[PDB]
Amino acid sequence: VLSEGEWQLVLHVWAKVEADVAGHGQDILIRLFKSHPETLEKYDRFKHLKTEAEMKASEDLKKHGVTVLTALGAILKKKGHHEAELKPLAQSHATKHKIPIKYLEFISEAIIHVLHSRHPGDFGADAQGAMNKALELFRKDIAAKYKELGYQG
Ligand code: HEM
Repeated sequence: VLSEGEWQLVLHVWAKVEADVAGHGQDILIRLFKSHPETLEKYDRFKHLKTEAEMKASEDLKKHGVTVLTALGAILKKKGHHEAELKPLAQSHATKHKIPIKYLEFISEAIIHVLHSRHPGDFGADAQGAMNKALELFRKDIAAKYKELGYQG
């Protein structure tokens, strides 16, 4: 469970993300693909992208990044009270896209990397720790929902 102070640190940096959702989304997905190429090879929609420049130029990838961060932001704003938001996400990701928890760890890493790269003055040790807890809670709760659906991700 996160303290109220921890949630406030999470939402403080998230407001910075929201100043340019598309840009952050692109950077996060590109970082994910670079750091864990196996993730991209799983996304049929995007696996044709060969270079970083191609990734940045893709309107489709940019739109997707906004979809991803919008869903995550909606979850974070509930400060743990996120069952109604998390359930549909677990449903598609367990049964349609088949995304193991390890891949959610990878994207969590990319999120933290990009937030630190862009907002170091608002993303120091304590804020990083809080965001890490928030993403940990997200992954824990989604794993439980995965199992309820019969997926051992
Ligand atoms: C922060 C974690 C994530 C969030 C919030 C998120 C969110 C979303 C949302 C909102 C959608 C569109 C609706 C849906 O199908 O559920 C989506 C689609 C999808 N996600 Fe995720 N996702 C996350 C992580 C991942 C990871 C790590 C992968 C792959 C390694 C992945 C693979 C996919 C795929 C393949 C689609 C379908 C894309 C398409 O063809 O349109 N997701 N995701």
